[PDB]
Amino acid sequence: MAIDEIKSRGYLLVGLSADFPPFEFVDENGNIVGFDVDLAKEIARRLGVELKIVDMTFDGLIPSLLTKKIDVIISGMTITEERKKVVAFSDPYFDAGQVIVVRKDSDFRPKTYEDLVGKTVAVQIGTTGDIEVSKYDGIKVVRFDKFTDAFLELKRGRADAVVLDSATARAFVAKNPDLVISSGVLSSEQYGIAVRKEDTDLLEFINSVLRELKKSGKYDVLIEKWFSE
Ligand SMILES: NC(=[NH2+])NCCC[C@H](N)C(=O)O
Repeated sequence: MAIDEIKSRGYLLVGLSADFPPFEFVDENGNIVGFDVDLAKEIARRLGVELKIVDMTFDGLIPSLLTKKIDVIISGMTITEERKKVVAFSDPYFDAGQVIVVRKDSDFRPKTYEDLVGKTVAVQIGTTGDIEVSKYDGIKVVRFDKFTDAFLELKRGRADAVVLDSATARAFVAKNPDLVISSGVLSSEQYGIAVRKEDTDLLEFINSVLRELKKSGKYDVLIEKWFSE
């Protein structure tokens, strides 16, 4: 069983892409930290095992999970019907939606995806933001592995906008006063922890930890920890 494999090796293998503050990011000490890293530590601790974070490209997470290189994905991942075809998700643990970020020193203030037609828009490959902008034939989409590359591209004027999730948009804009979020929230997404569909033992265990975190007040402590910059 899944729990048995974890306990046999002595550590939980968690996949994520650490370019997504405040969920998983590289801090001033060069350490991977964040809200999701803390969720990962709670799950591992409650299993009686150590934690191993496996950092990788975002679009590699699902295939890493299906190919059994990781036990679980905790990486700011939106629950979607398409992804539910191939993995299972925990109870939702956060709400977000896509927003559009542009340079402040420009007249351009897009409010919808249709406002991006005729523009060049940077996205992280494989995300819900990529999926949505990709629907609009007149958007010139530039896809990146890391949001740090997408913001560099935006800041230097090579792209007109970046489309990404609300909370991480706000985290990036807080550090970049040359940027602004021009749109409201364009989707209604929830984050989930992804596990293989056959690993219902692990899934149930993760749901129990989530429910306990909320009941105990520790979830609100974690929110305060990561959303009070
Ligand atoms: N750690 C990350 N880069 N996460 C990107 C998540 C973006 C979006 N919520 C999605 O599931 O597509």
